Amino acid sequence: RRNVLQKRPVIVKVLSTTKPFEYETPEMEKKIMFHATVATQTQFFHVKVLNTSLKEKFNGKKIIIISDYLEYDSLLEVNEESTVSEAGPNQTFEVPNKIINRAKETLKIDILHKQASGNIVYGVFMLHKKTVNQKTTIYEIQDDRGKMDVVGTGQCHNIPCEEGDKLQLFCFRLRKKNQMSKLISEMHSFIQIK
Ligand SMILES: [Br-]
Ligand SMILES: [K+]
Ligand SMILES: [K+]
Ligand SMILES: [K+]
Ligand SMILES: [K+]
Ligand SMILES: [K+]
Ligand SMILES: [K+]
Repeated sequence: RRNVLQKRPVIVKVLSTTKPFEYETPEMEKKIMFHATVATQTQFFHVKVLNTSLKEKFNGKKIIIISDYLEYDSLLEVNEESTVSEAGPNQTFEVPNKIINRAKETLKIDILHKQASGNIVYGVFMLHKKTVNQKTTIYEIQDDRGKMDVVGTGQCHNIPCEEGDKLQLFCFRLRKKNQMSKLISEMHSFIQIK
């Protein structure tokens, strides 16, 4: 149910948030969002927060209840139609450290080269080389097992960084270049220099 608001509340610890950033809609309009990573006692979720008025609810000082969110791309979208509120005195919990650690893992690039087209990728990767073009930036990212291209457009075009900088990627689309994988920026994608 791609476009159906999920009523089933999800009750989560906020593990991390990004700064707010500007993103370009398909029609080239500018909107504001931030990314979040949240966890239950048994799983973690990446969360697109398109309603930046919620930033303080995601400050990670409190367990929160999210309802009327969208579910797709294995992630949660919290938008202007969503509700977020602090969990009650009886609804609080701690997240097992195994989940917190799993949430922050990055796949090796040889694994990404064998991954199916259409998957979503979040991860921290070292920059080998950057080429800025008219509307695209090719960020060549590398680990000890491989190298792959990151195609940045819109808010992901022409981000300042140097060889050896760690790029934190949010919500990239894996696509195939003749059996090699590439990571393609989409409307809600983000690059943070780490
Ligand atoms: Br609240
Ligand atoms: K800022
Ligand atoms: K920005
Ligand atoms: K985050
Ligand atoms: K507990
Ligand atoms: K552990
Ligand atoms: K898109």
